Amino acid sequence: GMKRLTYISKFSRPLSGDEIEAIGRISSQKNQQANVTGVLLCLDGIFFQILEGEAEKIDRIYERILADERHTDILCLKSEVEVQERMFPDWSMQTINLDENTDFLIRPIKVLLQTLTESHRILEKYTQPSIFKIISQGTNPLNIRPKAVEKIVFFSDIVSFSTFAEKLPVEEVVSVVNSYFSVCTAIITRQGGEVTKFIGDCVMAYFDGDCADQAIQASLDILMELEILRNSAPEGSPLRVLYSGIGLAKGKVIEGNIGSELKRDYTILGDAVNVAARLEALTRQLSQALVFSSEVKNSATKSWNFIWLTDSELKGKSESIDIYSIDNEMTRKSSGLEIARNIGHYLERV
Amino acid sequence: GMKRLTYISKFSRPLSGDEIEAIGRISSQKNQQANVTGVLLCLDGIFFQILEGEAEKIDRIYERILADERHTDILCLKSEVEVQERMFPDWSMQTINLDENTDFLIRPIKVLLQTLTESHRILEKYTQPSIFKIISQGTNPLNIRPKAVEKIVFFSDIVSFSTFAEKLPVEEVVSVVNSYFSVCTAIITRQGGEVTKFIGDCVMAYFDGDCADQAIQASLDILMELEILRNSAPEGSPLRVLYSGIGLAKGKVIEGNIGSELKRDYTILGDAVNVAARLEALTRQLSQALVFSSEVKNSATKSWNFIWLTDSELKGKSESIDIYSIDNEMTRKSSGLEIARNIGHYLERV
Ligand SMILES: [Ca+2]
Ligand SMILES: [Ca+2]
Ligand SMILES: [Ca+2]
Ligand SMILES: [Ca+2]
Repeated sequence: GMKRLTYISKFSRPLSGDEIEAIGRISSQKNQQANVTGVLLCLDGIFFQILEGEAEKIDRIYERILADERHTDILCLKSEVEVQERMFPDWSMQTINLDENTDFLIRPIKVLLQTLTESHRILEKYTQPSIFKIISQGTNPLNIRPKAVEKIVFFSDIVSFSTFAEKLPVEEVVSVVNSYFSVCTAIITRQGGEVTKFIGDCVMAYFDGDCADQAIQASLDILMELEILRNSAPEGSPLRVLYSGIGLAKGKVIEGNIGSELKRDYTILGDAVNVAARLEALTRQLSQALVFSSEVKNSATKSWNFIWLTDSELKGKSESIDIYSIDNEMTRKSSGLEIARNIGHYLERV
Repeated sequence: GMKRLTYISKFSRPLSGDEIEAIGRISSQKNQQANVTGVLLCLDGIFFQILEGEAEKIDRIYERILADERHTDILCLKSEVEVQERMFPDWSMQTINLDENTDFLIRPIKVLLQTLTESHRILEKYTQPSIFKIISQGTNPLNIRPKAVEKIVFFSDIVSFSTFAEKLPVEEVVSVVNSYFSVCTAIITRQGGEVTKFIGDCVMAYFDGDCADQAIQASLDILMELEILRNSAPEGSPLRVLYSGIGLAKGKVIEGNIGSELKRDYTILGDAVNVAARLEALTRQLSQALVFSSEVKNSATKSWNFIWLTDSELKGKSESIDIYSIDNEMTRKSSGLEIARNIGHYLERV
């Protein structure tokens, strides 16, 4: 089957018109040998490209394009499969430098192209990268049919977050929560999970149902990085009292086109509110930064140093489930209200 | 100051080239009298327009444009204020029909324009309309500086939602939650609130801190509409046992550029998880579909038929706060586990 990809990217360093022209001419030479066609346009440090050809050949080229150091922030806008005919059959690669174009009608089109692209980049920061993953795979996220899938669900939150808001100027609270969300998001993504939303100071994330080992490793890595962050912050920095609790459970999530037609999403976990609230109660109650359910513990395959802590209920059922953690130096902590009082005393004096 | 707006819209019915041409020529005549300039382009049932001129005159015209029946789904991509010079000084309105354009270089630009617009429309369904409101006001949402603002916070959820997932095929669960999210979102928006996110089956929304009357009215209207929905559904429909609980509180939210640089948002309510969980516990415990805190009750100005129900704690503080509802026929209900067992019995038999 024929495939056609459309993407936009950004110059990761200044490029001259001659340098853009050579990319186009060399792209033409290579695509001709691959029986691939398309068009490359540049405008004010933005690349736009459409590539079409045999799916296997398209992916090889796009893999190479992704790796090219000369541009960054590569976003696939559209991925067509089973394409019946080419849009650009005589263009192995046609290059159109819009900066140099001065045609009468193209001038307002350039302004609109630029504006649509900048707008699109704004929106990209405010949507989940999993919708773009669906898009890069050749499927409209609005067309996903409903599916029940078991996931590992990750909930973390900030210990005594209300103390920050009460004791610090608002710009500094934002700075702390951003440092927290950044640490969590980078590690979860590194470990193959995906952040689905922030609920206040709570980070909610999914791992595949068979990836409990990765969810546990992500949790430990987050705790390790927050300890390093606390230790290494400037004197008097609020980050010195940034602590997290983390809870893991398994949940039956539903994938689909979900929402209000006004607002949509790709996933729903029923009673996420209550699982998060119950996990937060356990991390506070147990003086344990990481807690997870029996289902998570027994889905893991690696030889984690598991420790049984208590029974709780997470789902609002009457089923009493075993709560576990990892026993290592990091999780071997003493208290509770002492943590709360410590944070407030410290933040009062900075 | 000069203002420049850029927007895209959709034909709400087929329009010929002659009809598009007349719009352009009449727009030119009117804009010349207003000392307004810009460009109008059409492509495959999409309008693009840039308008520039004196801010007061621009808004008058754009108000009229918004009301024009001949297009729909009008989205302002960019709003510039204090503009130093015009982009289109000699174009009172220049009209560019791209469907009819066959120029060699414009052909791939049209495909890219179309693809960027369709992509942008996808992303629009998966972002909050409050980011577009920020954009239409002339401010980059990534540039908002941190602010603490008191809001009325709305949390609703679906009674016994886990029973739906357990008893119905997944496509039918999605259908029910979508019907629920649609009812909530339309009424909250009608009442001047905004939905900020779905947390599982929980709808989270904000009203301005002085709009408690609107939040209460929205809650009552939702309950009224769900009763009508239950009564009027087809025989054996799952919607017959769709019930909601609703909780209102006041919260100190923080507006700003918040998130992970990967993922961003414009607002954070610390401990939203716990306020939602505690409000849900109260609607279950009180057999009352609507509960709200003393702060909400005393922020209201209208003469609601308030009834005191109980004390609870919502914030995780030690402060015991009065919980109120509205005493009318709709909220005068009997039970608890009876509601849970009813839903399951009904859904088992359809
Ligand atoms: Ca918290
Ligand atoms: Ca047990
Ligand atoms: Ca619920
Ligand atoms: Ca009391």
